[PDB]
Amino acid sequence: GFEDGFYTILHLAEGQHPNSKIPGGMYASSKDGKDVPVTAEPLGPQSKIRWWIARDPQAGDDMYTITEFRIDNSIPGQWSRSPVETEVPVYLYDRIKAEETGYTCAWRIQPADHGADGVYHIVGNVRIGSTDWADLREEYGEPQVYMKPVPVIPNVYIPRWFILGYEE
Repeated sequence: GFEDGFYTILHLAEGQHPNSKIPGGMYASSKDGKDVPVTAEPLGPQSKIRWWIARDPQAGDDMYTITEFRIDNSIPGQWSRSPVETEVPVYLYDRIKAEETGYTCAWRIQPADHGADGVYHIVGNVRIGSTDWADLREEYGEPQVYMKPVPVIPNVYIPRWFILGYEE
């Protein structure tokens, strides 16, 4: 499946062209740091929008971790969420914080029912009749990655992202 690597993760609104030229694309970002929700920002010389995504075999089949890039000597945080609640933020937690809170850091990264290459859903909790999908909302005047519950029925737009690796 999905290859381990160093990626950018671009939020895609319905109808948005992944390769679009109009500015404004918002990428998931670690700029707010550990212990708070993951936010988003556009391209810039001081952006923090690269993530190391790797398979985590111990978490199960097809599961991955999504870990921030750092240049210091601290343990990097990872996308983390409640394994029971929906409509909650995705937090950037290191493993000791994730263990303390009981949060899960395991994600599925599944290609959209035929959408373009690079277009994926980032899947959280799956329940009968409703699955949580990572998406972007505005909270307190700022972008925030969070878990949106959406039933998998015809015509509804399931949240997705354009995930591009380091090399073309």
